[PDB]
Amino acid sequence: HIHMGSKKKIRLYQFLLDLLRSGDMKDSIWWVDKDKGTFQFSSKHKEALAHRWGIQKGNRKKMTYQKMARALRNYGKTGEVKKVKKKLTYQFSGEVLGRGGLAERRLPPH
Repeated sequence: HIHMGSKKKIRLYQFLLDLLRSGDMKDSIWWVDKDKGTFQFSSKHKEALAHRWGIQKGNRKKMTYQKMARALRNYGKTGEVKKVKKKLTYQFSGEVLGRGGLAERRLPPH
């Protein structure tokens, strides 16, 4: 939405870290712990956050909490975003906390 001067690529882990730092109010995702880098997802707003991204992507395809969770969990083996024993809590690695932006790299479908 809204025509842009240049094209950009983002993907799921980038969006949730960017969400807080965007200048929008941190209602859907908030910080647990500034040094640990645990972030807490708000229980009420899980569908709304996923729906906003889904309608940002387009009319045709839905995106929902499960669909996001299956994709989000899959980062854990690489270790960029790590799960906690509380499902709605993840913590983020040094590289993702340190640097934010855009990149293009190939990946298989989920």
